Amino acid sequence: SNLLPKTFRTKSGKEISIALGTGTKWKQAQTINDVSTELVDNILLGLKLGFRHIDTAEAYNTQKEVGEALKRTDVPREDIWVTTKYSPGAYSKSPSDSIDKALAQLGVDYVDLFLIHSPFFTTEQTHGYTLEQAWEALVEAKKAGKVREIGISNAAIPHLEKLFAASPSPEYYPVVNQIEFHPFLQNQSKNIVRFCQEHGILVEAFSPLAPLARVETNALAETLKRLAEKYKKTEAQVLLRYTLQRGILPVTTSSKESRLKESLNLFDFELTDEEVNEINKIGDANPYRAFFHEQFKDL
Repeated sequence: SNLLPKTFRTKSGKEISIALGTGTKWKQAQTINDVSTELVDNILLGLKLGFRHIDTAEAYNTQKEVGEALKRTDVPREDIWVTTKYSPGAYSKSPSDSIDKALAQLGVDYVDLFLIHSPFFTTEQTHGYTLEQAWEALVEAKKAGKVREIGISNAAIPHLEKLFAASPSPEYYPVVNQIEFHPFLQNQSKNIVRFCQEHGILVEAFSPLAPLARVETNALAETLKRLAEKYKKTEAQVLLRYTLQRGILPVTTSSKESRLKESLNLFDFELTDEEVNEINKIGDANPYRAFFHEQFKDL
């Protein structure tokens, strides 16, 4: 579409949009639900405001909260895109056990998108699964209609290569790669964005507001302030819009009603080519990574 170089639709046929991520919820005991009211209310509110895409993960400890919101919302299941992720390091005995647990905690009979959370694991961590073998398990889940689309997070080119090779046919190729993306890290690994877009893999951005979360500021802060003031938006809105213009679907983790509304209201303005390039330039000139440093050092 004109939204994204690779797009998707909910079961009701509605094109996917910006994701409300749950964030991570630290908990002391891993075995129990420990359901956060604050989080359930935030997801319910996001849905009320017009979010139609929720992003969670086994590792975030927030699937049960998403499940509660899906039960209580008036928004039909089929109008909502639910993304979750297999944590390999692993609380589940297998990818298939992770998927069943996801269905259970989410209170759903299918998830829209199921991602391997990271390629950086051993078969000890997964209880006997290489990346390729875990992919084969995702392929099975898709065949059974437990999962609509399958993909990965934090994959570099050679990881994606392994997935293609593990796929019985092109129908089962990875179709999403959710990566750390923002101006200070426009390529989490070598040429990853252009590669994905060339190979029909939607890039999603996690932590797209990293520049704002950072304690340190550089010329980017002033650039974002100016653009926010120009367009009558916030710096966060400018970054989310920048991300969409790069052809990347952002996952944002907002918690206040005002911030939720702002995260949705991105389609009444655009950054000029000059401004996008301004952000690109200052960003590349000030590299900064927040995740998986040792894993990406050579990638």
